[PDB]
Amino acid sequence: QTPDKAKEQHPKLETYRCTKASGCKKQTNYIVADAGIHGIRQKNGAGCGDWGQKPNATACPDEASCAKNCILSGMDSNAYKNAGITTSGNKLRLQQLINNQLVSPRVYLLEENKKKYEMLHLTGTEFSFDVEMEKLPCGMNGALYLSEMPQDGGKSTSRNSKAGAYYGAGYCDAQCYVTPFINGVGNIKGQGVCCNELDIWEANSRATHIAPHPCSKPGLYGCTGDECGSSGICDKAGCGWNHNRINVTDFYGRGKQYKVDSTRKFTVTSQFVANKQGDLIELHRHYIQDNKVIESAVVNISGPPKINFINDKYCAATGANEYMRLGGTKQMGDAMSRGMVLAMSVWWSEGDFMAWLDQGVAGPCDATEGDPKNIVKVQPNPEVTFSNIRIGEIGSTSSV
Ligand SMILES: *[C@@H]1O[C@H](CO)[C@@H](O)[C@H](O)[C@H]1NC(C)=O
Ligand SMILES: *[C@@H]1O[C@H](CO)[C@@H](O)[C@H](O)[C@H]1NC(C)=O
Repeated sequence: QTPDKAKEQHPKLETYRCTKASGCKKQTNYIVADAGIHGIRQKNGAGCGDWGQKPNATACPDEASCAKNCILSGMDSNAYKNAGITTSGNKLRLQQLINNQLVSPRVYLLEENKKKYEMLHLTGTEFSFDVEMEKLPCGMNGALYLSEMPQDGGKSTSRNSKAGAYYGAGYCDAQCYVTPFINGVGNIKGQGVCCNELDIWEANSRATHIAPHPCSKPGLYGCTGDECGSSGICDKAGCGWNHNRINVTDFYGRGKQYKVDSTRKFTVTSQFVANKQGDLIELHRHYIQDNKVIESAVVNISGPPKINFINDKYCAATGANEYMRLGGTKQMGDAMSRGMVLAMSVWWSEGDFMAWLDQGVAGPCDATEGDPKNIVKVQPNPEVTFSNIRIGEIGSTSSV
């Protein structure tokens, strides 16, 4: 679509770049809401397409018509507030509902000029953030992750692509979903929209999950037919790490009986270790709460190697078969070396209630308390605050 003339007022977010030798340096970034959250409408008020579908055929017979008929609305700071997004200093507060309207925001980190996504090169580096998870009950997902979105939102692929990163265009992830727009142009062919994806943090106050999802195609690729499915170009399931799945059920959860208490703030430090040739070989994680380092626990089931980090051997042993077929940890590492976009979001799920994250082997939630209708009876205004985002050398983004 074509942006109107309203003024975009991106919330500011301060973030940090650190090195062992000179500490962490503060800088200015901006947050942009997904293109779809801005509101894409025809002149008469009708929409241009819903998630899961090709864009409205009357409005979008071809790419050029779609660009002219579908209008994206700029978002001023009140529009950002009303979409559940506010910031303050180094803190990003995302709210699931505003005046009982589901806003479920998803946002990306922009460079200081606001014209390009801030491209993070994570292989061989460290990534830390503080988080506040207390208002996320079962069924909620407060996510911090990376996708290999085009840095300019897809503007360079076509003369009809106008939004760019400035208005939040170009989203993709490893599920290869069909969205009405792809790279800022109408998805006339209905391709699924795929790209490598690194889920650093997928969580609620009851359970947390980590999962790299490699794709065999680099950058944003529109799939067709079987390319979009489970035997296609991207690993839908990923190679997961959730302490509850490896039988360490007192590691993370609500209260002082857990190693990491989700009702209070804590720091998440992730280190992407590379070998001598520069390939990614392992993903490590540790936590800081009350000034103590809390190391991840070693696998506590029979089968996988007795370690506390992700590697190819841990993935093969715990059944991540598409991950291994698509290249495993090296493949994810390549995407992460080309550079990826940081995405933050909050959501729930009517279809499965986030079962994979916090039910059965994955956590302590029963089978219905994660239903959107029951979540509000536990927490009327589910939300998450991410803050103090620090990117740098291994050993430099956090400390005790
Ligand atoms: C498709 O666009 C046409 C033209 O504006 C509009 O009349 C119709 O309401 C739209 N259909 C949907 C489902 O939005
Ligand atoms: C889970 O943990 C207990 C020890 O806490 C261990 O004895 C048990 O066998 C483990 N279960 C599996 C299936 O590994």
